[PDB]
Amino acid sequence: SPITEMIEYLPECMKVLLDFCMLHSTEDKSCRDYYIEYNFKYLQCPLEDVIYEPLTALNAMVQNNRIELLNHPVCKEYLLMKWLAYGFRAHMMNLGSYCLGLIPMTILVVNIKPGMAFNSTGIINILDTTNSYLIKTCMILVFLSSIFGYCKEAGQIFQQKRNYFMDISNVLEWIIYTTGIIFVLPLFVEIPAHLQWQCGAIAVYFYWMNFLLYLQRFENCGIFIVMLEVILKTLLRSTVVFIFLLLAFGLSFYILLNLQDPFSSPLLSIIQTFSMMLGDINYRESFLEPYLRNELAHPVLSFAQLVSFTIFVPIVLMNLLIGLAVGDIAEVQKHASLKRIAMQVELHTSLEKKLPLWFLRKVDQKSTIVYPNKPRSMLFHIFCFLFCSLEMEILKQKYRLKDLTFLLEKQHELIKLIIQKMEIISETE
Amino acid sequence: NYFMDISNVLEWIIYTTGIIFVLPLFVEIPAHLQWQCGAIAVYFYWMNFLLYLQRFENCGIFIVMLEVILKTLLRSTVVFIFLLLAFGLSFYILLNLQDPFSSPLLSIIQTFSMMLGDINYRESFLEPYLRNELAHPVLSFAQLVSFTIFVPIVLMNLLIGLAVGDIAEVQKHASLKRIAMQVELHTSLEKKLPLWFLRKVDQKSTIVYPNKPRSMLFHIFCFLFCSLEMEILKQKYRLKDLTFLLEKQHELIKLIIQKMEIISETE
Ligand SMILES: CCCCCCCC/C=C\CCCCCCCC(=O)O[C@H](COC(=O)CCCCCCCCCCCCCCC)COP(=O)([O-])OCC[N+](C)(C)C
Ligand SMILES: CCCCCCCC/C=C\CCCCCCCC(=O)O[C@H](COC(=O)CCCCCCCCCCCCCCC)COP(=O)([O-])OCC[N+](C)(C)C
Repeated sequence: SPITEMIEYLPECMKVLLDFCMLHSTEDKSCRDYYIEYNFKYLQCPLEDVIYEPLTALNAMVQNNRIELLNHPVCKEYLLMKWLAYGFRAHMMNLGSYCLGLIPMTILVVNIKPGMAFNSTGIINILDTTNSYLIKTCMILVFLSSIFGYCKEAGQIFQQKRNYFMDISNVLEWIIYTTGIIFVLPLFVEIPAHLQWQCGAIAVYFYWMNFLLYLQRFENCGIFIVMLEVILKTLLRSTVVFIFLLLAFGLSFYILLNLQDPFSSPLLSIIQTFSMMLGDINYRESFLEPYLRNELAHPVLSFAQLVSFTIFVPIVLMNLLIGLAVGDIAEVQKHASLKRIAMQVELHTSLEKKLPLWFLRKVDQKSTIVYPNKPRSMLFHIFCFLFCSLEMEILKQKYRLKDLTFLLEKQHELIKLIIQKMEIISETE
Repeated sequence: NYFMDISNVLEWIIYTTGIIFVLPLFVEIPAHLQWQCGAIAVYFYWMNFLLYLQRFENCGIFIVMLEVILKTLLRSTVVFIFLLLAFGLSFYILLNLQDPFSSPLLSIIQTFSMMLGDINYRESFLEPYLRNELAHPVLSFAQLVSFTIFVPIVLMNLLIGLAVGDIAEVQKHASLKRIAMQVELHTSLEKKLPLWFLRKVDQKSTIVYPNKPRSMLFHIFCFLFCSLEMEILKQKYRLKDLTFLLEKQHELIKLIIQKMEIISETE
């Protein structure tokens, strides 16, 4: 299609073409009745036996890195119309389906004291029925949300066909739903309180850790999560150097400092050196005051181990992590403004494939009218409250020089023809 | 139009709170409310004086960098809230018998204090474990190692990288920003002056003596005070002139062949 070819090859002509789809009313910004009109006849499907994915021109602009065309106001109003059509509704539905399981477990935690067992009748201590209705409704909501998650994931097992294995969000959801089921089960089957609160800890922790993955779809929140992913994978890659260096210092401090309680076991010494990584060395408690009481076996080697540990782990390794973090964040923020709109257009073109086609005909609109002086009204007010080039130059240079040398070659051939056909009298010999 | 401005809000807080701090010369007020207002009044006076420091040249760029990093932290605060709420509710569950985690809100504030690296490993994790006072000890040490990996190492270095990027972005254009703020200050202050004063104080030419230092007031003021794109563009202009002249020359040579006389070279 010619629009995709203009996006791929000559984007400035596509900008000129998009400039025609901006109809100004009277060129007076002070007028309350002033408006502008956006037409979307070039952004639509090329048909309007092969099939096309939705948002053809937008995917072509994203895949060709034409970020100056994504920031064009026709494209911005096209994404805004596409959002207010169905995307906000589907996104709030998807978020509420998880938040319906998120909220009552947090209420159930912050009301009931940990350690105690509780049925649907109340808190077993002797028992009370003060807020038993709220506890019962919260356990019913968490149980129904968990079995709905089981049904959805059991559908996605047969839908994915052994392709969901290399995904951490599915693993987190299995942990959340199983652990919340075991936390809720004392309304049916009696379970001791130790296992119940052991599961309540893990369930609340992984609920609020998994909600960050639902935060990826926003524009003002996704880039922090992307940077978090990059730095966490880099730490994952450095963990073996972490393990061997920390194991060196842990076994060494297990040997030299044996009589002290923080280094009694080798595993406790490993965890103590991991706590000492950040700089909480405890110099006076572990090294100085045992030395002044003659309680250090091998004191000279102990202070040498202290100065070697303080040089290696909290200074060198931590600044290595800081430098890796600065490099990775600079790498991500080099391409952030394209990444935001790319995630938005990927969200819209992934959600639009599953919608029914009559709904897609009914909600679609080919042109919009914006009044700049009149603010949008209630729901839109609440939404506004909650919301708050040298390579191509040398390439053109090279094209013009190639045209120049072609014309000069033709001219040289014509001059040789002149010498071949010229008449020479009184200049011979 | 003054609604979307934080300096006006700070000034409302300062003047109301200072009025309530001063009022016991007129109307008797208990000392609790009086010193409660004195705290807030002194704090916001000295926080607001930084905004008055923006108009200097040697001081404004630090305030601009402070604005940029503080707005970036404002943008990251929701990830802060959810991550810290995860760890706060978790340590409220597993560490219940200890005084720093008695309430859920106290556990939230304790994890916020543990953000920087003041973990208190020996007081909260080790010595209760050696006295058999930890319910769920294995899960507690797993929560400890997970917290120490996530919050003080990963999130703080994320803040450091964002800070380095923002400060590099600001100091890329600092020398223009200083003189731009100065000329904006002068062109904003000059609009409100009376025009006869602007005629009287203006001067069309100055004389500077480099060898003689300026005198007293000026001495106290001196004591208190202490390109490849255009090249290729010109390249492109010269090449366009070159190809225009060569086009004219080619047309002249075709005219030569059109008007040339050929004898004894035909056929
Ligand atoms: C002595 C000891 C020394 C040891 C040193 C060890 C040092 C090693 C340190 C760290 C390595 C371990 C990191 C594990 C996860 C990293 C990969 C990952 O999730 O990235 C990506 C998302 O991730 C993100 O970008 C968001 C981040 C939020 C996820 C947090 C949950 C983790 C809780 C665990 C805590 C367990 C503790 C439990 C205890 C009770 C997922 O990968 P992807 O497929 O690219 O993206 C798909 C994303 N969608 C499409 C699915 C949405
Ligand atoms: C568990 C908890 C977890 C929570 C995590 C939370 C993390 C979130 C962290 C931070 C977000 C909160 C930041 C609030 C202000 C940021 C915007 C701002 O002022 O920037 C700009 C100026 O600002 C500057 O550049 C100078 C900076 C000085 C101002 C300090 C006063 C703040 C005192 C509050 C303390 C309250 C405490 C009181 C208690 C007693 C103003 O914006 P502007 O209009 O662009 O510029 C106009 C400037 N002129 C023209 C007017 C001059």
